[PDB]
Amino acid sequence: DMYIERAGDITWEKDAEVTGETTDGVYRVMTRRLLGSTQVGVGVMQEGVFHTMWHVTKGSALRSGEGRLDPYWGDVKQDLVSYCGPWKLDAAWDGHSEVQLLAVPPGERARNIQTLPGIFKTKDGDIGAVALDYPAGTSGSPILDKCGRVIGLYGNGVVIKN
Repeated sequence: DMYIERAGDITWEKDAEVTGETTDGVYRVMTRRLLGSTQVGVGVMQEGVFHTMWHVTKGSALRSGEGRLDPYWGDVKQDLVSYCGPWKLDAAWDGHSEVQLLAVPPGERARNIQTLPGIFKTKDGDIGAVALDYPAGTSGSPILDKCGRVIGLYGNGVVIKN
């Protein structure tokens, strides 16, 4: 049994540290156990679509409150998966501005932390990388631009579109 729990709003924080319910927000991705529950990752609900990374769910369905969310699109190479709707997160990183990682670590409250991604060279091209370390289960945490928009997901890199 995998389920999601809302953890807060997607907002850029001005006083941040510097270095089937489908309500918009950031959600913990949880799997129930006989003894307890475990946070397997994080995801973003936006425009009635839930967005998380493939390694977190592997296309498994998600129960949101009473209702159920079914997978719609997925790609293992990209490590992404969307539920009941196609991918809605289209914003991109300018390639030079500081971003905010909205980290939602297991067992801890959500927090924002500003940082400047490094640009990592790849055969596909330049990419942004948030050089921060958070526990297992923080994957899927949203990366925000100054306007509160999701430009990427923690652990996956950030696309540049200047």
